[PDB]
Amino acid sequence: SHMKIGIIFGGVSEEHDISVKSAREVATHLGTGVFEPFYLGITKSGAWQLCDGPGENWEDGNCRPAVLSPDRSVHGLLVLEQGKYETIRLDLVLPVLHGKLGEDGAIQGLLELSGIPYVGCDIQSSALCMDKSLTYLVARSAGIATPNFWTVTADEKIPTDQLTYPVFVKPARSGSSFGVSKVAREEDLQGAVEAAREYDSKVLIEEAVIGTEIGCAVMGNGPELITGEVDQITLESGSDNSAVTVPADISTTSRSLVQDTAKAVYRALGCRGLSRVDLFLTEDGKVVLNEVNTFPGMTSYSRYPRMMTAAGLSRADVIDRLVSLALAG
Amino acid sequence: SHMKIGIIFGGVSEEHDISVKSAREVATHLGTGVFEPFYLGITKSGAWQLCDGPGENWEDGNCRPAVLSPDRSVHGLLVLEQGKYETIRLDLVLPVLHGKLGEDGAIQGLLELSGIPYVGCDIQSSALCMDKSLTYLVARSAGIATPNFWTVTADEKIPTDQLTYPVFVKPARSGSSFGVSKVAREEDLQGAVEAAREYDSKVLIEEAVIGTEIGCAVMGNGPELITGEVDQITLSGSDNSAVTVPADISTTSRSLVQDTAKAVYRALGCRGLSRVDLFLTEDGKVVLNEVNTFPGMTSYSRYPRMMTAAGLSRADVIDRLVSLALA
Ligand SMILES: Nc1ncnc2c1ncn2[C@@H]1O[C@H](COP(=O)(O)OP(=O)(O)OP(=O)(O)O)[C@@H](O)[C@H]1O
Ligand SMILES: Nc1ncnc2c1ncn2[C@@H]1O[C@H](COP(=O)(O)OP(=O)(O)OP(=O)(O)O)[C@@H](O)[C@H]1O
Ligand SMILES: [Mg+2]
Ligand SMILES: [Mg+2]
Ligand SMILES: [Mg+2]
Ligand SMILES: [Mg+2]
Repeated sequence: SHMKIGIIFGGVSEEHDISVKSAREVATHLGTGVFEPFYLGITKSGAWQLCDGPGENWEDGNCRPAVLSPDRSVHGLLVLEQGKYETIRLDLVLPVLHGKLGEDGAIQGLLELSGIPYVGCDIQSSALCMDKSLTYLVARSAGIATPNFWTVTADEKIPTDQLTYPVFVKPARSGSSFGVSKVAREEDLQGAVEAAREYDSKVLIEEAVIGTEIGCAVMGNGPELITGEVDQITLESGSDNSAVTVPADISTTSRSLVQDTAKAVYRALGCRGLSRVDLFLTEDGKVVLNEVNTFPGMTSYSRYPRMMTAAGLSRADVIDRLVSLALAG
Repeated sequence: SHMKIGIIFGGVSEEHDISVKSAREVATHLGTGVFEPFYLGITKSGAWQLCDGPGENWEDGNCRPAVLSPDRSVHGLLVLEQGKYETIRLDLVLPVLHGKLGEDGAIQGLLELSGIPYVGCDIQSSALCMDKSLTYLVARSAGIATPNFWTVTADEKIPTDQLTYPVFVKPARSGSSFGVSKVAREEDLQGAVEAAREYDSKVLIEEAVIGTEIGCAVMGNGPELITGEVDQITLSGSDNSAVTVPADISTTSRSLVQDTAKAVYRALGCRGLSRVDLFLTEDGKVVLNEVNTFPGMTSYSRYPRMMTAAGLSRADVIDRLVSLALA
């Protein structure tokens, strides 16, 4: 038998396009005798189709309508062709989705309704990590540092009185740097909030961290975790598209700290399967949390892969391991 | 035209039976002129069926298999009969599910995908309220009092040294009192925890709060919220308990109960509705119990009782929740 694996991609998200790239990379790294892939692509209009494989513009490729069903008796997909339907039972879903509705908890809700095993984090962990201000809330409770931040929903005024520049303004729930601006003067503040609301009605205001931006790639369920090599940001497209150095030029102590911290958060946040912890390392040598990326970019240029690979885990290894982790109980 | 409102009930949850009762109540109260309902029962085994309506063993009568589709082009149901299928567009979904898969973000997950509007709390607040320990995390930040709690997952050893008795052991994510115990002695502790793991691998341990058990029903989107009369558990879970409405408390205790309940709903980003359970210590202070995101709606339920006391008919409550979904 092969394992029929469901590979979802695309999605009604600002990161749709990256998603396609990540799914395209996945597809080239599932070896021959093991998987029988089903490429479920969600269009930017939220339409579901089963296609020949991710890439562009696969919508214009051979495409059958179909959906992941929430019915357990199906434990898979319905294929919808002109009034007639078929059912394909999957063994496992791999949700290669970034951003809104993908790392939100949205698809992890439909999945849990399916009872089908899946890769990556929970509804909970996904919710906690997409709202950066809940992540900070959790990280603090585990004794982990975080920016100093304020939160502003549609109904609240911005607390300018209280602010010390420079400042980072961001949607509370976005990624790949959509909506993020760096304000330095009061007057440039309202516009920044505005831009950020194009992406979330709830807006985050952060007091700027000084330090090097470090990134750690985590894998595992529960307590048993491994990390990749620690990366470092060197020298509008978000971090994942940034020039990095691997491994980061930092103390061996610094490195373990960075890693232990990443795992400590991953654990506190209840993460599962994988995540990419983003961190700050100040000159005093102390560590601050940025973000927890629960289903990080997996593109040929993405950070997490680069990080696992440098630690001796091939892309096919990572997928192998994520797969077994998803079926782990 | 009537309003196509899909009414989902049942669910693969310990609270299945209570959801069917809640659906049966709602069903009596959507009057003849406005709604054209669609009763989507999810069986105890997780099968999805369109039936004649909630209650008894609905699973016995006339159910056609169908699912709510995550596909935005459909904006409703697909009906699966004989290898053939039809699509029914929905204006709105009312998810009358309680507990696991119904208050924990799973159903809203499918919903959020589908683009259809829906009654009640979103994925993020549903999750934050399902896990009682997360609820406390949030509440404390909002400057609201909670119990002294500890948490234990299968890997971790319960911290016997820290604890003080009495103490309460409970699934971190459950309701209707499934798996809740009041442990007396260290000896009886391990048994409870196993009791509660019948329901959730992460277990929650609380130091016992002392005071009147006070309930508050909330309604609204954003900051513009209203409340029912405050209820009090006259001294098989909470919802089924002997209660008194309104609670026999000071006018100021009352203003503070509502104010507190509303502030928590705000802080947790609740929407549509929620029932907030509280503790009123003899000192006049208030400590959080639980936020129930889509509480019992049965004839004997607390939320309904609280709202009709404030002059909102069960029909009035359905009507409001709906517009609130479409706002
Ligand atoms: N508080 C802060 N202090 C210093 N720099 C910040 C702060 N917040 C954001 N930044 C900077 O701007 C970027 C903001 O992206 P952040 O990770 O916060 O949100 P994001 O949308 O998840 O972006 P990404 O997914 O690409 O990491 C960071 O990479 C960092 O360069
Ligand atoms: N820390 C505590 N101190 C005192 N009593 C508690 C404590 N925790 C729980 N209880 C009591 O035991 C029951 C626990 O129910 P709790 O709200 O904790 O979980 P639940 O399963 O959601 O119950 P329900 O949804 O029916 O309210 C409550 O009725 C309350 O009386
Ligand atoms: Mg991100
Ligand atoms: Mg980042
Ligand atoms: Mg409950
Ligand atoms: Mg309660």
